[PDB]
Amino acid sequence: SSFSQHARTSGRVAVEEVDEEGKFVRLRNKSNEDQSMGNWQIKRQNGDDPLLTYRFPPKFTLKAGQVVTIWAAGAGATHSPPTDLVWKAQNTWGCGNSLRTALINSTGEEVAMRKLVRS
DNA sequence: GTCCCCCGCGTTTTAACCGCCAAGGGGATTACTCCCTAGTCTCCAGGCACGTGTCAGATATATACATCCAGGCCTTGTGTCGCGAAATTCATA
Repeated sequence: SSFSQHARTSGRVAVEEVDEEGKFVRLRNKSNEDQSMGNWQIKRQNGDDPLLTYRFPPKFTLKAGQVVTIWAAGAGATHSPPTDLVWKAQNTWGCGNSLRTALINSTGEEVAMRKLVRS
């Protein structure tokens, strides 16, 4: 796939899938309990590109075993909570050989991260 | 990676203990008595040895009841394409 994926998780939510073209960001709650992700921050790093910061609404909770996918403006997807959300303020999550998607909670702590590395 | 929670250290508490006091409870000892049972015999019947009958579970089968599985059925997201609504560009009165 030419993009190595590094998965690390210390909480309940893991970064399930990252789009190489930056169309969407997919996270998974692999525990057996619902995770409240109110005002959690998603920071996307594309190599040396400036950070794109996405902020969730003040009250948001992902049910256990459910999938929420954050789509970009250029993707053309339709938001449908609690499973589908679209970030119209950003045309695309970006591209590059070093794509890093870090999930930041409301306390500014990194609990999940997945990095796409291409030789 | 997360986090929290003993660890080490400094400050307050406070009783551990060595010492001194006394009582006395009873443990140990001794003299006294008393009686319980091993020992002896006598006698006898109760549990072992043996044998035998016969049914509880081994053996076997057939059956009603709990489980995996899917097909049918209803509600919902997809696709479509002719035409309204907007602009456009120019012929011409």
